[PDB]
Formats: sequence, structure tokens, C-alpha cells
Amino acid sequence: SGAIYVGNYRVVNRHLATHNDWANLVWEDSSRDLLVSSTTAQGCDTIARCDCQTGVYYCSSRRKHYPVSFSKPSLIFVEASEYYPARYQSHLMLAVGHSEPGDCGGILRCQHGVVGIVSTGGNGLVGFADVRDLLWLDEE
Ligand SMILES: CC1=NN(c2ccccc2)C(=O)C1
Ligand SMILES: [Zn+2]
Repeated sequence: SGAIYVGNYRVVNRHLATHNDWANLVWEDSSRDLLVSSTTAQGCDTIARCDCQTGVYYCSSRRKHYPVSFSKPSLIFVEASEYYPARYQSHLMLAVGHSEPGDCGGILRCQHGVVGIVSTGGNGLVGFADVRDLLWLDEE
């Protein structure tokens, strides 16, 4: 579980979005596993605006923060899970690391801010859904 709170936006894994998220939807993309909803409170996370390929992510299933190298966001095939069938996920960054389903929502961060959220796992890789291309998250 986990979310990005930036301005009046909540960024969550699409597959973990709640009733309230869908009732307050701003934007969602299944191919990216992202959903943004609106919030009453003004959050403080800052989105990274960079092409960093190094960061630290939080892994709930190890209660650990891991420094990682990750690939630039790309179109990646991802085997079937409990929420999606085997399919190409877009804007996905891979790293060597630990990722179980409940690790989804863990944040990947660089010195510039939030890079993305855990979205995929298995075969010793962790996949993060990039948010650095969503410029509109910084305004309105
Ligand atoms: C929210 C959270 N952000 N993080 C975090 C902290 C440092 C680097 C990357 C991610 C947590 O462990 C929980
Ligand atoms: Zn960065």
C-alpha cells in the first residue's frame, strides 16, 4: 500500500484505488497502473523533474529502504497478476530488488523528489510506475 500526496492530488496504484478515489477521480491509466484523485488537504510531496536512474525505494515486505539503479521508463511486458492479465505496462522502470504484491505503493525517490511508486514484482525485479512525466501534478 501507499500514495503520493502532492498539492491537492493523491497518486495511487490504479489496482488499489478505493471507492473515494473513483468518486474523486482526476486521471487514471490502466496501461500505467496509475490513478490520481483530488484531496481536501494540500500534501507536501514534490515530484522529481529529472532523468535520474538512481534512487532509494521503500519495500514494506522487508521493512527496508534499498538504493537501486533503474531503467528509464519504457513499455514492458508484465506477466499476469491478481489484478491484471499478462500485458504491456507503459512508463515502467525496472530495478533488481524485492517486490511482493503488498509492496505496491512504496515510493522511489531521488534528490529531486518522488520518481514513482512500486507497481510490479517477481523474478527478483521491482517495477516502478514513473510519475516524472506528469507535469500537471505540480499545478492547479
Ligand atoms: C511514504 C514513504 N516514503 N518512504 C521513502 C523514504 C525514503 C526513500 C524512499 C521512500 C518510506 O519509506 C515511506
Ligand atoms: Zn532525480
